[PDB]
Amino acid sequence: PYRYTGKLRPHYPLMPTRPVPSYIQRPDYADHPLGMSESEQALKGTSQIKLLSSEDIEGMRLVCRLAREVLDVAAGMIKPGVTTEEIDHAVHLACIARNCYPSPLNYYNFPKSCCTSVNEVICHGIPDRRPLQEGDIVNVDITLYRNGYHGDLNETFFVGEVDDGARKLVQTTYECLMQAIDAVKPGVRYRELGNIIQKHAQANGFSVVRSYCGHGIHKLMHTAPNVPHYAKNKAVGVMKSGHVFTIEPMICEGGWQDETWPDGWTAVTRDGKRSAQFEHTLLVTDTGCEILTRRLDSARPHFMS
Ligand SMILES: CO[C@@H]1C(=O)CC[C@@](C)(O)[C@@]1(O)[C@@]1(C)O[C@@H]1CC=C(C)C
Ligand SMILES: [Co+2]
Ligand SMILES: [Co+2]
Ligand SMILES: [Co+2]
Ligand SMILES: [K+]
Repeated sequence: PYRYTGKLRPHYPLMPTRPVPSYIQRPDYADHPLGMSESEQALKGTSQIKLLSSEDIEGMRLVCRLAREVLDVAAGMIKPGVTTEEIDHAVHLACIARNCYPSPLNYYNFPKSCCTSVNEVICHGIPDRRPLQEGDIVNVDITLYRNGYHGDLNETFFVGEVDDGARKLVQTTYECLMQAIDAVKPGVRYRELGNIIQKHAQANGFSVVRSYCGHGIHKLMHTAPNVPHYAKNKAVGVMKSGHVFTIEPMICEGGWQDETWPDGWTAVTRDGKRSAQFEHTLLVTDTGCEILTRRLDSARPHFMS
């Protein structure tokens, strides 16, 4: 019998799977019975990092801007009483309204159109019938697919008033991300970002999840490079102009250890304490990076409003 690590439980049944009208272009895994991607299988095992063409950069700018618009739709719905399923429904419609496919939907049979990660959920939480509670923290992770390209971002949000521990965890996590982004430029080793993130997390009494990493993204949802967020990692590769990847630190109040729910997706702290995450998709430029998933109409993430 599965022993839950914290207070959270899945709230079933799920509403029937939401359809995407056929005029929306679909990634290859959308119609695979196990949600496997033939294009991913063909590239599996590569450590070759794509140098994006100008056409690819235009494709990544567009899908990442639309992904930010969809996260912003989700951010507007965060309040006590709203279920994660209701947020996912709004996200699904917002994706379709922008002629995008919701990348998570049927990815290895993932059942929903975004990931909603409350409290002790590290990542990949499945939207369900649980209403958000005053005091919760919730990550919404949006991945969209447009014209052959995926874009990926996430923010952690407060549900009503939260305690000082929630404030410190979310603020430190956001700082970890911005300190890592600020280091991105040609010639920096991908393994260096984890030293920066862990140094800031540890300084604030938090741990860094080891089982999940930032990743290459463009024609595949994940590919080279692998970008760990913890110190002294063995990530292979050196940043060059035209590289596109995510940085998405998952930081925990307690220990770093994770386990998975019987659903096969929900990653939780083994100790049941809270975890927060922020994510941007980055394009390395000749001298810095472009934050493809940046908020355009505000300097700050939603939790600071
Ligand atoms: C590199 O992996 C990724 C990782 O470590 C960070 C967290 C995820 C969710 O992005 C990841 O786990 C993905 C890409 O494998 C997961 C499949 C994606 C969805 C939306 C279900
Ligand atoms: Co993501
Ligand atoms: Co990601
Ligand atoms: Co995969
Ligand atoms: K969380």
